[PDB]
Amino acid sequence: KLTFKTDLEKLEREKAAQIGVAIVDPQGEIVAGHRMAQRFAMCSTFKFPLAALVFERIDSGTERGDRKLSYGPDMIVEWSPATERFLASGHMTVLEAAQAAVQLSDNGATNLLLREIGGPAAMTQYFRKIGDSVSRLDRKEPEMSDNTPGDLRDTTTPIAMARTVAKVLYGGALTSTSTHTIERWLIGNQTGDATLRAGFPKDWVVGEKTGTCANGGRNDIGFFKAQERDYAVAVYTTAPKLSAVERDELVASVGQVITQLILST
Repeated sequence: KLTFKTDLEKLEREKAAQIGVAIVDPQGEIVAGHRMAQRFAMCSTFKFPLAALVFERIDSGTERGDRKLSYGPDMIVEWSPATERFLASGHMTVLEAAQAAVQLSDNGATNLLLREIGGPAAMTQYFRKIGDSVSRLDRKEPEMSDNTPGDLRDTTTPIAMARTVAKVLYGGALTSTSTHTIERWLIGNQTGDATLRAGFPKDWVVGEKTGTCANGGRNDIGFFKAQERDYAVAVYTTAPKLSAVERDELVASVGQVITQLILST
């Protein structure tokens, strides 16, 4: 954990990167952190809290999972693989869109959900509702992923986001059924094979949501269960000089550093 700190600092120095990490227990108590209260662009990681918001609405009855959301080609933006496939049919359901947002990082599907829930202002309100006074969504995709240096729009901190993850997965933010559904979606995420979970032991149960932003942002948030011990984790990195593959490797390396800490107990 001094090794944790110094191993992360070594990665930072050698990769010309900044690494923000928070690990918390199911009740949000701090296990470890590095630059844990530095703001970083959320990028696509917000799609996980967005899905949680959607499930809260399903749980309350203010939304219905199989409700059909109609759209045209205007909703197709960069990286909308599922939305493009469903375009001719003319709709995606609330649940289809949410699953695509989480597991494919589909931007069109994300924006479709934003259209339905009240836009960035409503996403921010949900963060506040679940005790997160830090995370903020200001824009839709892909512009929210601009990550202009210094911009506080569309940011979170590792500790705020890790606590948000814990509240959603362990802190009773959702019904047991909705919690299980979102957990399984995270485990089945299609975009994270080379990032955090690549650095964790293969018997840990891991689910996560990645992000990639301009100006070198590469992020991964979620949970892991090391045997019987449950943790929430948020990793945000900025590495402008690395290639895309090297950024993946950086996050996997952070996964290893996390593992080394966790295994020591």
